[PDB]
Amino acid sequence: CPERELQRREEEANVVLTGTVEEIMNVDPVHHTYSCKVRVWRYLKGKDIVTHEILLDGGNKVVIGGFGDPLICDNQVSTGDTRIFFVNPAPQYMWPAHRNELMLNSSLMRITLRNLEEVEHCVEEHRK
Repeated sequence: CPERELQRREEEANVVLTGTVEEIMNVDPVHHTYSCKVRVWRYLKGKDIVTHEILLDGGNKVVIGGFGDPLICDNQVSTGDTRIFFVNPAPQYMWPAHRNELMLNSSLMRITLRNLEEVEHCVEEHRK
């Protein structure tokens, strides 16, 4: 499965965060996708966006849908998994199915210093 260059992935994602998958949510029969409740650790990008467009659960939990999407290479998660999430707020025309949800935009990434550093780097450059 081919994935896009990290630079384009950072581009097509207004929000990049890190967190833990606490629970698997319901399935989306229409798109053959599922959602999960995630406990956010830190935002690598788009924190302001999530603050003004998402109603948070317990102030540190978000729901991310889009898991299982065939077009995304690394797209599976289990309870307890920790990853870097490249996401976008759920668009209007996807309500109320995915209202108040972040949708996976690209492949999940493992938590390692290399990854954290590389992503911050691209978030840093592009931000100029």
